[PDB]
Amino acid sequence: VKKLINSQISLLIGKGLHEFDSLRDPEVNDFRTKMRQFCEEAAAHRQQLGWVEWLQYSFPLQLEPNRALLVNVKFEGSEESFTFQVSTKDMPLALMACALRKKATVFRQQPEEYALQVNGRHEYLYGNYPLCHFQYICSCLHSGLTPHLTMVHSSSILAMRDEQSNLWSLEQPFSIELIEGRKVNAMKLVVQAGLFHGNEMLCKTVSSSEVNVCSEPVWKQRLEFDISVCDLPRMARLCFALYAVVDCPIAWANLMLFDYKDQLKTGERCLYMWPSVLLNPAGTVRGNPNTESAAALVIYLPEVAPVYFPALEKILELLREILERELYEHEKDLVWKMRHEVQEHFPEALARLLLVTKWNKHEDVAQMLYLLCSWPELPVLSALELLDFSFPDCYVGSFAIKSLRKLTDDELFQYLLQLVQVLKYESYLDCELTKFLLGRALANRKIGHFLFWHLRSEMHVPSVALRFGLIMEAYCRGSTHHMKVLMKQGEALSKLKALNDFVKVSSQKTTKPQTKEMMHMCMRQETYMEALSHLQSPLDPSTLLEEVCVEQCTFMDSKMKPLWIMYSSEEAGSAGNVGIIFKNGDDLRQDMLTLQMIQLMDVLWKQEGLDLRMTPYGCLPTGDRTGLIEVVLHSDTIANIQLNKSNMAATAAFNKDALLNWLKSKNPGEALDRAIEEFTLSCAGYCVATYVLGIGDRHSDNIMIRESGQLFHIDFGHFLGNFRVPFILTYDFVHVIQQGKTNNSEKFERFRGYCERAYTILRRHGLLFLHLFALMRAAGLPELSCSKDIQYLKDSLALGKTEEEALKHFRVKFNEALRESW
Ligand SMILES: Cc1ccccc1-n1c(Cn2cnc3c(N)ncnc32)nc2cccc(C)c2c1=O
Repeated sequence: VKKLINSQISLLIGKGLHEFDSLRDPEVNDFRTKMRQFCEEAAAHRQQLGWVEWLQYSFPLQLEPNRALLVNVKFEGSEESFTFQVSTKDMPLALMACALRKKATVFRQQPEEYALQVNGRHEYLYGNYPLCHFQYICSCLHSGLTPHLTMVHSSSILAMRDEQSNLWSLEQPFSIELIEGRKVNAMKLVVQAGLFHGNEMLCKTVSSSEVNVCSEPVWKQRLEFDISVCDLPRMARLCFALYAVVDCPIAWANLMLFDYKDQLKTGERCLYMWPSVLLNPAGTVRGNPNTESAAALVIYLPEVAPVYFPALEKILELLREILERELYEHEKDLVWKMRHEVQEHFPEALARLLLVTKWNKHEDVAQMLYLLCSWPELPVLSALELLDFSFPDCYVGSFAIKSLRKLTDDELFQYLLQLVQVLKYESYLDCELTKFLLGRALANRKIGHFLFWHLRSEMHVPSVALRFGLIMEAYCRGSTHHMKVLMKQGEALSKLKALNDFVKVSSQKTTKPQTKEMMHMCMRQETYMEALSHLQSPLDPSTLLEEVCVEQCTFMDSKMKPLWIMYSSEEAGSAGNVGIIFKNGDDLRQDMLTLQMIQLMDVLWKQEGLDLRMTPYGCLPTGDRTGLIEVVLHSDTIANIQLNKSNMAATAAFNKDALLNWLKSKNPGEALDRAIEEFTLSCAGYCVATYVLGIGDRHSDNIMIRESGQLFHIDFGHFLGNFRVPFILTYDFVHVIQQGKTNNSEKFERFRGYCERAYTILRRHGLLFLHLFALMRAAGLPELSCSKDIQYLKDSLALGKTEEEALKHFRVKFNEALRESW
């Protein structure tokens, strides 16, 4: 059985576990055994949870960041139901009390013994929360749909739980010998080497002598650094670049000077080099796995004496306010001078003090660290800044994790993408962040779900495959059941890839109806019907994908030929009707980031009572240029609508009326007012989001509208002004906001108010977007490469201004945009 699990994991993670063994690496081995131990103890804890705690683990509450309403309620084992009237103020308990008295009366004759499932979804209502605090009940209001709920007993919940069972002495200057290498080029070769602590060099870089491109190179040269060996901090990182010169970069390679066991490295090392984009401090500290083809540099670390980094107990043994809200040297001197005053009176300015300490002097690092061990815990926002590559010391990293533990699950979920990216920064396999992520994943199935997929989606990238593979393995040890749920998802995705490939080939040799009918026959094979049906959605594990509806599946006969895959569920009713888009050929990372940031804006806006009626649909990279997009049904593109086709109800005298006619046709009579407002609200949201993010190239083809009037955006390709993008007001949208009229300053200025409110709210969390984007630099995204991209966000949110000035500025941008509209 242990054999079966091992092969299932291998298949799941896309890496054979045998590959871990073959490395004969003590660090990997230690990583695997400790992290197995921890994950198994988590599983143990879980299988004895109380039933409400179980639900909390498996179906975490979906909450929003008097009024009468109707709700249909039924019981698990019978199709008879009752439509109640309740208040949006009532708790689930009262609703459950109603349903039980109703059951008692029909059957002719304890609320606490139950939870309420949302029909056909893995979503549950429970706890002391008025129904409208639940996303599901609150959402049902706006659509006007009747909530459909199922009473589920504690014995039924516990059956689910049950079924899911499993030193200071050395003063001589640092030096290495560069022995030789084995590369390819056109000219002389040179090797540049530097020691770094984060972004900052600990001393000047040092270089080789020029040697001809012929070789198989041989250097035999000693490179000595302007830094004392006793001054090397724990996280010292030695960085190499190899290049050609008459500047023609070839390869790079980094290593920690200390290994994972606190020992200073000696003696000889062969460095399998990564092919180039000169010095790459942020690049991984492990060698290129393609040892067959990679360039390799052999160096010698000198046996300075075993010398371990000194322990904490030995470490522990050893005018201002103005600037404190980039700094000159004297200014730096004052911050350091007043470090105690920083701890006592400005604890949230920790990062700035860290950025002034001389990490290249051990006495000073000791002074800094001594204060850090007594330092008060910081707000979440501050902890996120401290995960930046600028702060590699694992005492700081420990400190940061420590302050990060107060993240709610919802917040953790919100920042998860970024935290995963920071793993790529890690100096060693076993690290606090990994342990933290795994623990939270093991405690929350939703967290566990997305952590899995964030890692899986990168297994094709050699610099991270080892790390991410080891983490996924450990997770699987902690949940055998969830592993099988995820295999089912990976099996569906393998089949979608094969189906997409077929469609791509077929569509070149034949017409769209011809390929569609062929697609359907492919899908109706037993192997496909089975693999594609009865799974949890990768986009949202609480959405169940029941029977694939073949007749409604199709593809876009253009570009990457993405697939449109529909599902239905009797048990979920109208809510069981959901679709996914499978796409293979495009990097989906940028789309996901963009959509998560828009979703963040919506959260922050809602936290201040502003609902801009946004459409935060799922987008999830799953593999090499592969992932899923959540279908928003009942929506069309502006371009399609603007095609202004005759023989329809939207057909107009003038093209500018097309969009309003379509809205009218979807929202008869009294419904029209509301659709126009939904349009106005979402328009303001998306106009502010795309402006703040620098998302240009917006046109009728990549904007959609729902039949409610909610506007939204698709196919994000370019952000942060990678084509300074102006604020955009489109005539046709302005035309709808103004209810069809040539002038309607009342409606248009209400619309301006929305934009201004949305914009000023985002400014107040300006720092949150900055720390998040900063962490994202670890992704490798080409439009998120350097300072210039971060700076885009500063200029968009006008952070260095008072709210008064920034608003003034935003207004000219807005006014300039109304001018551009005809
Ligand atoms: C639904 C639609 C209307 C007008 C123009 C394009 C599309 N559309 C779209 C537009 N679109 C992009 N993201 C969307 C999304 N998340 N929900 C609904 N439509 C979306 N996407 C497709 C993806 C795969 C396969 C197909 C056939 C489509 C597709 O037809």
